[PDB]
Amino acid sequence: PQITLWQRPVVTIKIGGQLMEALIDTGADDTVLEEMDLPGRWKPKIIGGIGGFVKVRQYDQIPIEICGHKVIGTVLVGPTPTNIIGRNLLTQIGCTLNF
Amino acid sequence: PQITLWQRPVVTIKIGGQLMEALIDTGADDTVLEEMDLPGRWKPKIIGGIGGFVKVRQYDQIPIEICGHKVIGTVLVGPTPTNIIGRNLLTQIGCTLNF
Ligand SMILES: C[C@H]1CC[C@@H](O)[C@H]1NC(=O)[C@H](Cc1ccccc1)C[C@H](O)CN1CCN(C(=O)c2cnc(N3CCN(C)CC3)c(Cl)n2)C[C@H]1C(=O)NC(C)(C)C
Repeated sequence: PQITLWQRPVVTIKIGGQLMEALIDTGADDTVLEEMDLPGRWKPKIIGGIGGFVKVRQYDQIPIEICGHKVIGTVLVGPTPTNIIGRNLLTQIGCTLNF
Repeated sequence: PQITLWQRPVVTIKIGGQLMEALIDTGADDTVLEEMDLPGRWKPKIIGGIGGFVKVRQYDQIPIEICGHKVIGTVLVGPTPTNIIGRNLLTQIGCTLNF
């Protein structure tokens, strides 16, 4: 689908048997979701953003369905204001920027 | 053009008569740039990133040339690790996401 930027590009993702909305973020190198427990085990990781660093739980090889497309990748869990879908998963669904 | 997300989506912007590299960020509602003074007058503003809140200088009605296209909008200046073009100016160049 073609999504415009007049609004925040928010899609629906399925991860862990539950549906939740996430923002499409071309500026994020990784996918950081809001603090929760995913089926698997993590490692500690520190990510840098605008105005600080945050400590997040890194869950590897997690299966996530982004808008129909089944995808697998690393997802970080932490105190983020919004669920973010970064480049690592966006490349897997074939997402491009056009102008 | 059609830009893929394997690499970071960085383009060239001319702002204030000088050209510099920036990152296309669909998650950033606003456009934030690394500290410098632009030909205009600013007012204070506090925006929040994933790490926390930060203080920036809000400059209104500044003209930018995102690779050919000439646009007009609000640019923020602050301690950001990289120059980012948010949705406020991306809509003006006709930027969309497609997968
Ligand atoms: C994601 C990390 C993974 C690894 C790195 O890639 C990494 N990078 C990033 O974080 C990049 C920047 C970067 C680039 C290169 C290197 C380091 C950093 C920014 C990110 O794309 C977007 N980020 C998403 C979450 N988010 C919100 O949803 C949000 C929205 N609105 C809020 N509110 C609430 C209602 N209020 C009325 C108003 C303020 C609040 Cl608090 N928060 C803030 C937003 C952001 O930064 N937006 C701007 C306008 C402030 C700039």
